[PDB]
Amino acid sequence: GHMSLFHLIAPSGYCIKQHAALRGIQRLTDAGHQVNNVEVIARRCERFAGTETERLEDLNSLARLTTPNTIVLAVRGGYGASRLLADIDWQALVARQQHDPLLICGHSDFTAIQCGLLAHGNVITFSGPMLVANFGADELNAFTEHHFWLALRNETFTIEWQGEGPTCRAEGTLWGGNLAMLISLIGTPWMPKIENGILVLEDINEHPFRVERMLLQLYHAGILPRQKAIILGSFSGSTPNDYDAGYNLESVYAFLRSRLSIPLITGLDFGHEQRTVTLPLGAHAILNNTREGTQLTISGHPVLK
Amino acid sequence: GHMSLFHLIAPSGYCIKQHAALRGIQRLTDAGHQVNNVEVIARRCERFAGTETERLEDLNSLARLTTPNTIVLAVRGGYGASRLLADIDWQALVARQQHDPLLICGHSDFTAIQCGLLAHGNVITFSGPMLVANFGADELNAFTEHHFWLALRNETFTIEWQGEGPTCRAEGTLWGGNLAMLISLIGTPWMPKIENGILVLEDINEHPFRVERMLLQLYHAGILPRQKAIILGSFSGSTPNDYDAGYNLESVYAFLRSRLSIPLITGLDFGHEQRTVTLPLGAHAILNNTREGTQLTISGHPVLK
Ligand SMILES: [Mg+2]
Ligand SMILES: [Mg+2]
Repeated sequence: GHMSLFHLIAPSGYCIKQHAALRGIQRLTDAGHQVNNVEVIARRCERFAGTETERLEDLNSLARLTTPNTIVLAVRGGYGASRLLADIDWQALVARQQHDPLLICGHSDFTAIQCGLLAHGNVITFSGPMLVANFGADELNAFTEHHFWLALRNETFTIEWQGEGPTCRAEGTLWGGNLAMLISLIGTPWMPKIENGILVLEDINEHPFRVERMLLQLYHAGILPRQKAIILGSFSGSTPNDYDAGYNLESVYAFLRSRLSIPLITGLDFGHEQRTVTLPLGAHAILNNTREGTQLTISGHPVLK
Repeated sequence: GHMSLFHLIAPSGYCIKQHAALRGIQRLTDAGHQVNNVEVIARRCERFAGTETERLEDLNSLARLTTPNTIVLAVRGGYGASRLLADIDWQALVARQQHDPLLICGHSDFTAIQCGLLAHGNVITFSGPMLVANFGADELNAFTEHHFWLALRNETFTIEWQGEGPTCRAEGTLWGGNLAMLISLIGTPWMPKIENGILVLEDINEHPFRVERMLLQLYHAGILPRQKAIILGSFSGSTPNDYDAGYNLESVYAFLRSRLSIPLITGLDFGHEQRTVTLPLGAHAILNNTREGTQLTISGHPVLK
């Protein structure tokens, strides 16, 4: 059916949840997949998944990786990608992806690498599950599993959900990912300058006020109002404390909405929850929000042949 | 001696520590100071110190505030200044500060307003103590008290400390403040574009990896290497967790140092600890680090006559 090759990379934090990574590896292999580069799991340097040299070579070595239909799977997030950005051989990776592209998938910290690929070569990659959090969870979430294989196997596919926002249609380049990581790139060479897009954002363990602060920066930098639509994903561990006294994500949505002339849709399952979709960053998307529900139709990404 | 007028403003979070604000007011008044605009203490709207309208007018009303030698004192930080930035009458405030300037002092969230004043009119303001955290603490810290009145009363003054870094001399415009707030302005109209400066940074309850992430953005955006020197202040609530496995502020300093050709000095008491200096943002500074210690000589700011 869809037995595949996965190739691990670990540009970010040390894998503390050794149990969960080996559980993810075993689950993939029990399903008939094969996993290369399993040695990245053991690697450690302080809080990083190996030395600057080793994490860097995980990425730069992808230019020589030639097996057909290889899924490159980030192990986990944390911190560490930001240290690598200046030393990544962006041209060589962009060149590699022009023919028989690797199918590169991860989320969180990995956003920054995905962003730099976009900035340098419009190279499409997948914001979606990673080895430890998703494949290595106690149960593999079926929604996430479905949506991963849905994107990677179908040249055109549709996601749907009961989103909140105006009834609207919008079309443009799908981009975004982890909000904090996108913010961390403003002003740098790896910030994608995508206008007229569909920008999708999520985050984890950011209090609402921080989420607002970040969205407002994207607003004030002129990024939000240049898009066709904004979609908000999951904002995990973002419940009010006492001091908030009614201030919550709803307030954040209201505050940004009062400044935007373009639609903002919320409620997509995307980011760090056990339910996440897989979004090909740099692909084409058509957003349609009606009274019956929301759809996002995506095309242009590379798929398993 | 130096009995003065203070005028409160509250652009940020609701004052939950009512006890501490009234304690700060009482301490100032027991010393012979007078405090106006004491009604801002009661104000509340969700997590903010009043409605958008009310917090905004705290700032815009400063243009009509004409008493000689008025110290405008921010009550507290939190979140809220970012919501105001687009609606502040920057020109009117810049114009006000051209003659008989208000002496405006605060830290934390207030950084963003201080930044916008710099960006629009090179208007000097003071990164230093606020009503609740500093004047309203159980004891008024003598180091902080001394350094506050030191800056406000002396046209030229010198701070000294046992800083760590290369032996060096550097000269240029003093700028910076709260690191997270400075980051939140990158790409926006309120980011100061100060080259050849002395950039001083601090923060609170940011883990080291976040501190690094922010410093690296300032590095990758081209801001750090355009300065003459970088000074790091207090980084409060920034001790490692278990996962860090040796990763700490020292690592952060090392990592940035390996990328910078300009000196980076650490160890200044500046920011959120009970000991903080008061730095006039936009003033002229001469940094001198020798084997005996570090000095920073500052001039050009407005003072009490
Ligand atoms: Mg709107
Ligand atoms: Mg250096």
